[PDB]
Amino acid sequence: MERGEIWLVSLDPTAGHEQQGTRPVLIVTPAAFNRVTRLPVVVPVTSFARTAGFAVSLDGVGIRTTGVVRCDQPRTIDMKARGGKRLERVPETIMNEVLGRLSTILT
Amino acid sequence: MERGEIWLVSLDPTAGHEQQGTRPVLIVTPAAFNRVTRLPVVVPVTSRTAGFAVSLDGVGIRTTGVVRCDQPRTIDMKARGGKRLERVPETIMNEVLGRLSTILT
Repeated sequence: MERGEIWLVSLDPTAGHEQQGTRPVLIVTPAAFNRVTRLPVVVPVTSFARTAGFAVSLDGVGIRTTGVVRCDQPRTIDMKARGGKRLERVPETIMNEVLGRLSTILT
Repeated sequence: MERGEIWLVSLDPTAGHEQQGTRPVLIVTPAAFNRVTRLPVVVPVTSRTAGFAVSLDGVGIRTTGVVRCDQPRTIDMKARGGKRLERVPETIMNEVLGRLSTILT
């Protein structure tokens, strides 16, 4: 599993304001990391918006998944245990914008 | 809720190899972010620094073990009933950010 892939996966159960539901998530970590840990770091996709703050729009880039990437909510998940399913990849431009947002808070 | 604080909190329920239990976690995101979102990003503490694991030892921290810088998670600290324990020295926080940052390389 590569950085930049969108996977459909259940994030439940959750507490409080935590992002809920089965939804697309974007893989942040690279293949080697994902292979060794079996615990990729992902950010969730939620619902035609413009990029603003931690929310990066997926509109107009040629992919099937719609909405925005919530770069403020990274989570380490056991994709295999949760039964995630690979959907597609995002263009490197989107991935780099996401990495840029995460860089402001995880470094 | 500041970057560098260790809080004791229930992480459950989680799946598979994800960390579980009620354990110490280290807050990675800054106070303003934590206030606005109510959803700090934390890395868990589990029982020498090696790879993504940063040792808490030798620097006056009461919490023992290693910080798993490879396992960030966004949690609602308040909803889970987290309790603030202590704050790590900046040297430790800088080592943690150093390792954590590499997930973005």
